[PDB]
Amino acid sequence: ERAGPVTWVMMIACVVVFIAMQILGDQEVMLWLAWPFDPTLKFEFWRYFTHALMHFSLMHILFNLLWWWYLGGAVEKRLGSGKLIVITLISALLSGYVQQKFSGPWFGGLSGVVYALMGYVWLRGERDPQSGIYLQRGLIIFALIWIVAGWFDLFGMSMANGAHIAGLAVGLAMAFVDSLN
Ligand SMILES: CCCCCCCCCO[C@@H]1O[C@H](CO)[C@@H](O)[C@H](O)[C@H]1O
Ligand SMILES: CCCCCCCCCO[C@@H]1O[C@H](CO)[C@@H](O)[C@H](O)[C@H]1O
Repeated sequence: ERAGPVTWVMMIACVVVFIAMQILGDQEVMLWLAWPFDPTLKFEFWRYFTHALMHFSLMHILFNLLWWWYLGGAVEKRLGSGKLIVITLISALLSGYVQQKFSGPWFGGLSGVVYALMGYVWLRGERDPQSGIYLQRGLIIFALIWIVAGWFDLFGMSMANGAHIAGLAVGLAMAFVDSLN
């Protein structure tokens, strides 16, 4: 069993963008992919999403993609590519929105999407075991350690706590809806 198409293409894209950032510099890439940072860019619609593709350190991309691979992979395999697409688009938009509102447009990465996937997978498993989707006890512990790392600035993730809460809320809400149905 291997990662599905959405899980795989997201990982490829983040690596390619990370390479571009090392070659050209972070700023050069942000100029093109960042959330709109000037009114002249407000209708460059890719920017409301592409911020999620940028990472700012090895640790940032490593841990984001490990969680994405594991949690996104599981969602895609058990629940379908469509499910993963929607969790990803909604969490990237809302977490990105909240991030720019409080801290400005210069940010990036998949950490908001990961918070959504953590909340989704955990809650789905706690409310609906028969779904086949759940967050293993042991992995709950390491998810919490990753969360704490970002929460208390022990580990730089680009995004702020409120933005991460927004991502988490999306995952929890979708898991809640899916557990009812
Ligand atoms: C602390 C970092 C978070 C924990 C990282 C655990 C990663 C486990 C990934 O396993 C892989 O998942 C793929 C997608 O589901 C499967 O296709 C594949 O068969 C399986 O080998
Ligand atoms: C700093 C990184 C620490 C990561 C150390 C390895 C963690 C072990 C997790 O194993 C993974 O558990 C999943 C749930 O059972 C399986 O789906 C998957 O196949 C398996 O690979």
